[PDB]
Amino acid sequence: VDDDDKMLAAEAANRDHVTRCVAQTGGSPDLVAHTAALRLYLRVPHFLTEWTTDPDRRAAVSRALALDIVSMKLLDDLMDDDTGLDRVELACVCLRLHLRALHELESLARDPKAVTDILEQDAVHLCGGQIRTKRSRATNLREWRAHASTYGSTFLGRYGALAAACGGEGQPADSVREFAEAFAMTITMADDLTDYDRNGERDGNLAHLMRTGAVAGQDVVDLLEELRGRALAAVAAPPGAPGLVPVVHLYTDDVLVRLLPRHL
Amino acid sequence: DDDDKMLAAEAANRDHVTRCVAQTGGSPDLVAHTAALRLYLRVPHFLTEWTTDPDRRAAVSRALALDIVSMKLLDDLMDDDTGLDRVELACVCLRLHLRALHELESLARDPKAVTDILEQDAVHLCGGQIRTKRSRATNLREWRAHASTYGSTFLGRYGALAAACGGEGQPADSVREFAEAFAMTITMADDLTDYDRNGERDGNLAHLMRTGAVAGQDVVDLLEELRGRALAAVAAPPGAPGLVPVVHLYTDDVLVRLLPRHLGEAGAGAMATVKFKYKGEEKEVDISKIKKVWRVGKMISFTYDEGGGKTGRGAVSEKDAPKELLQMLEKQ
Ligand SMILES: CCCCCCCCCCO[C@@H]1O[C@H](CO)[C@@H](O[C@H]2O[C@H](CO)[C@@H](O)[C@H](O)[C@H]2O)[C@H](O)[C@H]1O
Ligand SMILES: CCCCCCCCCCO[C@@H]1O[C@H](CO)[C@@H](O[C@H]2O[C@H](CO)[C@@H](O)[C@H](O)[C@H]2O)[C@H](O)[C@H]1O
Ligand SMILES: CCCCCCCCCCO[C@@H]1O[C@H](CO)[C@@H](O[C@H]2O[C@H](CO)[C@@H](O)[C@H](O)[C@H]2O)[C@H](O)[C@H]1O
Ligand SMILES: CCCCCCCCCCO[C@@H]1O[C@H](CO)[C@@H](O[C@H]2O[C@H](CO)[C@@H](O)[C@H](O)[C@H]2O)[C@H](O)[C@H]1O
Repeated sequence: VDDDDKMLAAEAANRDHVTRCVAQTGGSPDLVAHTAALRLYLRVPHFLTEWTTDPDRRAAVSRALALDIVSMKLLDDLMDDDTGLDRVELACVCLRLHLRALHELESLARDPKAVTDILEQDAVHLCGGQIRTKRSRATNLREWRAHASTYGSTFLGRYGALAAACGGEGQPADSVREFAEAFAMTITMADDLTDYDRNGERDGNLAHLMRTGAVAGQDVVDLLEELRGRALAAVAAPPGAPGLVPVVHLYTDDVLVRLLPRHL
Repeated sequence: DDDDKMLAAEAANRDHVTRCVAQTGGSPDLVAHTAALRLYLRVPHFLTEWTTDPDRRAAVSRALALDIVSMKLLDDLMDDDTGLDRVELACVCLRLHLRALHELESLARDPKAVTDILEQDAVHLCGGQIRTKRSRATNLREWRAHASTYGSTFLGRYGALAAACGGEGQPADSVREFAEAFAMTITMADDLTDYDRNGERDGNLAHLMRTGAVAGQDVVDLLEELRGRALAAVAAPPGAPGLVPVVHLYTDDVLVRLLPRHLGEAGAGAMATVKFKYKGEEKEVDISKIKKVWRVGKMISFTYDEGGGKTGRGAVSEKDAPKELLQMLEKQ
């Protein structure tokens, strides 16, 4: 019925698609549960596919994306080697999800070629940015936003792009992406402001900068409002994706109301 | 000159790969690490041998390299023993891979060709790598099975892609039957080549053999079976004749260089023997029991070792002489 019902049912669809795949490739119970806990990553393909009208195609695209996004997160876990999962399972499963994603994605694009074009377009900016990020810590909001604009904006924006290519009409590609890129920074900040109490982890960068006073409350607030506005702007372009308006709001207020206080 | 094309191809592939790794933030370490993947940068050359256009062959050969290197980089990441930076490893892996997909698809006979191929058996490859790295094989049957995934399977996909992007006249299944045959030969070579690095202690097949759990003659047989298989696939019309010496070169390298390091005294096992009929009796003598041997026309005359000091004697037609006794002739 309501929209929260579709999101919830999409998340489930995607989680199940992902796990069937993880298990039928040899991944273990640990790994299958690991991937099933990737809550927001399994839900975001839903948002990126809001412009897609056919529900059949929407579902298909939605999960092909969940597959690749899960894959990239597995790789990120592989490089950091801190989750306690088996590196072999991690590398092998990761690769297998990605290959299924390409395949399913290309089976849905107008032009199969569009998928690799997109993934290539800024592969250097993303992988290059992922290294530099992990290399040096940022020391102010400006460095933070730049660092974040890669493992966040660039990373999620490619999927907005793919989502627009595997969806057909009723799709304004630039805007879908503009949306993915703003929403990403928002959730990135949140993830950077949440600490979940795991081994040798400590405090999110941005969180740290906030506590050292090196980054000000109002500026983080400013930023959040900039991203909110930018997201709303993108779901308004024709033909809009009105459904994302409450979503934009939900996650943005969430950081404002819930998370920020812990640091101010 | 085909050894000249080869060398030139490997340098080209090598530069393509180090431009990428460096342009993406890979450090000197890593750039140096990818430059050292010899066979991996050279093998794309053999896969494109059926390619008639030199520009296309070039492009496919170097794009195949990006991916193959990218795959080995991921394997180095799962093992975490290179001492290289995990991040850079991961990042660079993905960048090459993406470039690889883009390049291969720009040359493909069909837009779904590349992902069709990478997908066909992603499970067989991936689930297999996990099986392999989990249980050590414990006889040849097991060794051949494991090997046939990170080896035959892994490469065959590239053989298949090579044909998908090699313009016209590519006998697909053969290009690929070659990749899989040849891959296993090379995998045996790597399991028996000892590089003496951080835990790169003793190849499973090398171990197995030292443990006598695997029979030299059985390992010679397989090489021979693999050789035949590769030669046949290179013969299918329109054939890739130039790969024939390539096949022999690698197969023989294992037979002649690597095998001995692990068998030792005798490779075959069927210890050579001579059969004759001295003094009414039927006799057989080990070629290791032989002392002296000479030729008198088309007969072979010789002496051997019997009960302690006691000397034995015999003469056989050179047509009845084991290849191993005749070698003593042209040695004596
Ligand atoms: C989507 C594109 C944008 C990228 C930005 C990141 C988006 C996700 C925001 C928060 O993500 C969470 O990160 C946690 C920490 O990294 C994970 O919990 C981790 O720590 C918890 C600690 O309680 C454990 O329970 C979990 O098993 C373990 O996965 C959790 O799975 C994941 O949902
Ligand atoms: C080769 C590219 C492969 C794709 C990589 C991106 C895929 C999407 C995963 C994003 O996951 C987030 O990645 C951040 C960085 O990886 C982590 O932040 C952690 O690390 C950041 C940079 O190292 C710091 O800014 C944060 O404070 C710290 O919490 C964060 O927890 C994690 O949930
Ligand atoms: C290809 C189809 C079938 C797949 C199986 C792969 C076939 C194996 C061929 C030989 O592999 C060699 O193994 C070495 C292992 O040591 C590599 O050096 C690696 O290790 C060296 C130390 O031993 C370092 O100096 C190098 O940087 C590092 O690349 C070397 O370059 C590589 O050619
Ligand atoms: C998800 C799949 C993606 C990666 C696909 C692999 C791409 C090419 C990798 C092949 O490289 C070889 O891999 C073997 C196995 O990884 C290694 O053997 C080592 O490990 C084997 C199994 O763990 C044993 O059979 C051998 O004895 C031992 O030398 C070998 O040295 C290494 O050069």
